[PDB]
Amino acid sequence: ASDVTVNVSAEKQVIRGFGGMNHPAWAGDLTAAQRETAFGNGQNQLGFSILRIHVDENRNNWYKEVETAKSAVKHGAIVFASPWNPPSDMVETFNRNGDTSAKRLKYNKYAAYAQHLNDFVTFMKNNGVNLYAISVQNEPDYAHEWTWWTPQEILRFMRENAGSINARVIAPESFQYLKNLSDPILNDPQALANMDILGTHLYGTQVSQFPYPLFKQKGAGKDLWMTEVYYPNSDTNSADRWPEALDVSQHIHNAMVEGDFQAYVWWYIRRSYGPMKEDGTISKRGYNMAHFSKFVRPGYVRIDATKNPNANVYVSAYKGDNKVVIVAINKSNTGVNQNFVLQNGSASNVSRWITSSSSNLQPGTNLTVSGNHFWAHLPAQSVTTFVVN
Ligand SMILES: O=C(O)[C@H]1O[C@H](O)[C@H](O)[C@@H](O)[C@@H]1O
Ligand SMILES: N[C@H](Cc1c[nH]c[nH+]1)C(=O)O
Repeated sequence: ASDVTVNVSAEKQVIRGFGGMNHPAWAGDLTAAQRETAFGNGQNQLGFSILRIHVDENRNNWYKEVETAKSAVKHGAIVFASPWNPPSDMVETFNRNGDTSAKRLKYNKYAAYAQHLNDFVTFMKNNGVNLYAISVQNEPDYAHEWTWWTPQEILRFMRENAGSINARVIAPESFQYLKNLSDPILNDPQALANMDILGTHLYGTQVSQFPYPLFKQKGAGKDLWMTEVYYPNSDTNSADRWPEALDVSQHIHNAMVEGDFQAYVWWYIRRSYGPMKEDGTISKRGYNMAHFSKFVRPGYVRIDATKNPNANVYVSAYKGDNKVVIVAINKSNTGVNQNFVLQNGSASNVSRWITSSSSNLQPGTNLTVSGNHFWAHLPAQSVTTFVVN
């Protein structure tokens, strides 16, 4: 096999959190019990530390977001918001390559759109939810069923109107991390100054497209968030399939390590293909997320670790709060013995949780670190989260 070397001193991105979407209008609100399951970090709870909500088109609907958002804040979660459409009175039809049903924001309602976003921020404040951030537009480059924005229109808004929104601003939320939508923001000093978080989705995105050299070059002091996805699919009642659900944790691993993302946010929280089943229990996909969310808390910084030490073995590591967390995924049908070497860190005890066939985030045997390393076995088709004290 191999060593896995974990360098406690080689710091990467600061983690903001993991979570999912709540959408009362389309999916139905979480119940009081489901809120606890979603945002508490006790036994059989997801420990989600981010909640995404939508900015409704009609401002009389806004009240519907309050209850679940207050519950998230109550649990320590940050809340952010994404809009699908501006209010109808701000929307026009136009000719987007032959298509004439296509909708966009009216060139004279940009200021009015910003004010609508600001008013939503103020509304949530008054109901006791300090929004961490707000998005310009969800998926402006795949808006068949909502509102299109071109790179240049996005640019104009970012230069001109984003500065007026009294919160952190997320842009542009491309459906597939298409760099063309985000490149103009990065190359423009004024629009860049009004961007606080570069947000993206990863639908159809290949792992070779996860990295972003231009962001590394220009995005100093800016966050990078993965604001929506489901993976590997939305097949009905798929959320317990094993070993398929193990793809979720592999996906998060890739976003963390290849994409350097600071937030990872699933689509609908409760859903037959989601982290939480319609009966209110955590699915195998949910336990794959929990292997991060419950242990990599906000403020933790990713650290360097041998990322692929064996065929089908994937490792990422994080530190925070006198702990080092290691997430080790085995996608093979062979159990592997792994030696974990800790550089620049003293440690004694290691606890662990395993998800595998017939076990959900279930405690394994404690291990001892002696001479800066410890051996541990990674079962076939499993994800283990180690916590090093
Ligand atoms: O992880 C496990 O269960 C076991 O496998 C490792 O290979 C290690 O050598 C053992 O000491 C440990 O108890
Ligand atoms: N508490 C810090 C790291 C941290 C954890 N959570 C936020 N910050 C430390 O290790 O001293």
